[PDB]
Amino acid sequence: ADTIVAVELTYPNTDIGDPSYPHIGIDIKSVRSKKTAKWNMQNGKVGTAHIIYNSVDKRLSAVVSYPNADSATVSYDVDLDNVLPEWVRVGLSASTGLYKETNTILSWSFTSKLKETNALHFMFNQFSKDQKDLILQGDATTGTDGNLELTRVSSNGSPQGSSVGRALFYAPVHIWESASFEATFTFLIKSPDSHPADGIAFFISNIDSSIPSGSTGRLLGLFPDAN
Amino acid sequence: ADTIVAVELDTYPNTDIGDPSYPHIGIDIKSVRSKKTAKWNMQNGKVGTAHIIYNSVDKRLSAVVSYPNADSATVSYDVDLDNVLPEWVRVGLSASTGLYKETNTILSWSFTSKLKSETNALHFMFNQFSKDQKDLILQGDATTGTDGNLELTRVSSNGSPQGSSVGRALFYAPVHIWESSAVVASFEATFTFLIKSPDSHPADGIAFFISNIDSSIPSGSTGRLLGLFPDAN
Ligand SMILES: Cn1cc(CO[C@H]2O[C@H](CO)[C@@H](O)[C@H](O)[C@@H]2O)nn1
Ligand SMILES: [Ca+2]
Ligand SMILES: [Ca+2]
Ligand SMILES: [Mn+2]
Ligand SMILES: [Mn+2]
Repeated sequence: ADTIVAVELTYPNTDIGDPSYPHIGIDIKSVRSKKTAKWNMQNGKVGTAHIIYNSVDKRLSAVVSYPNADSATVSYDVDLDNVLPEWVRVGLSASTGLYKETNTILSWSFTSKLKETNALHFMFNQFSKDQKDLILQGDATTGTDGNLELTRVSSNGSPQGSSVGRALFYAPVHIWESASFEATFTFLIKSPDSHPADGIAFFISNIDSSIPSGSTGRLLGLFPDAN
Repeated sequence: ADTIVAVELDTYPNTDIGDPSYPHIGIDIKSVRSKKTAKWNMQNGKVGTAHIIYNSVDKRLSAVVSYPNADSATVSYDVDLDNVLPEWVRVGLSASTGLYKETNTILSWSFTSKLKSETNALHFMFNQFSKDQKDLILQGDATTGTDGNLELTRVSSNGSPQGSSVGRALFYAPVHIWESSAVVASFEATFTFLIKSPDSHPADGIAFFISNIDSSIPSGSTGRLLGLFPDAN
């Protein structure tokens, strides 16, 4: 199977370890986050996510926030060095199940540095209908109002259940030789209920990664099961 | 045929096809016959630096080649990439040898593109090349890793260059160079190179190029063709 490392953001699946509230988390080869923190989600408002990892501290951190609101942050010690392969791909993933929400990405940026220093950086502030430097998987689409819609949305912007989609940057990224990065994304999660599902995530995986069979809902397009 | 826009650093004068009587720098728009050239005082065995810039405002392509202490050689040309190239392209480096040869070693390479349609950007920096550089598409005789360098054309087990060779390296991801409702980018490329020919006669040159995403070495583009063009039209 695939090797995944992710920062996840919406629906509590307590039977699989989640806490009773919306949670922010760090996933290392399992959907059962190694660490989490309370995320006071705001339906229909634009959020920001910041992820950073430095090879010095060997620590992955994430912060999510809304204008004039307190942010949530989670940190976790881990040597990517021993978890992921040398080359990887970076992407955004999201899903819905019985419940849903829009999983709109308004922007996405990324920087990798491997110190003769080698680097990669990309900035997406608008998304085009034919974004060739993105690899869309599943239900993801680009174009609508220049946004990236990870899961299925209707003509009127109404979301749909049982949907899963990812978007991976076309070029592979070198993250280790024996190595820092930063990621940022702006999102819009919106639901007509008051129990959105299932969340969004930034992830790093093997270059050939793809959505696992059946990974909608709680599995967030990332994991084949819940172990 | 592929669509190419390139900046060449030509060590071999091919008089019968427009090369001036000396090593030179040139800008190539869909043909190996440069729209504009400038004399280049190539210094054999010395590390050079090439800088290529393009801005949407001027819509002017420029290039400067240099070495330490010596004076630079520069060339410019006005062109609308929105008119010449497809909207998504791939960027790369290409080189070749023919009856005469030279090493075409790349020590470093970086690229930056900006598209204010506010901006979408792409930047890459290669200060060393690994033996299995997955973010690069190698074509032809091109290899990476040896000395942490990129060798565009074939080099023998003892630091010697082979003739009739050709190779290219392309960045894996496609690059958006024009939107239509946004004439940018807006790009800049830099590479560092080492061309040495144990012969008093080096050939054929190195080039930075932009092409259709599926571009590939045209069969027979050795020598004067620099790995870019299929003929000399
Ligand atoms: C005990 N229990 C069972 C369910 C069924 O939930 C569906 O809807 C959820 C939110 O869409 C998904 O997390 C889940 O994977 C599944 O698809 N909810 N609570
Ligand atoms: Ca959950
Ligand atoms: Ca020539
Ligand atoms: Mn969770
Ligand atoms: Mn020439």
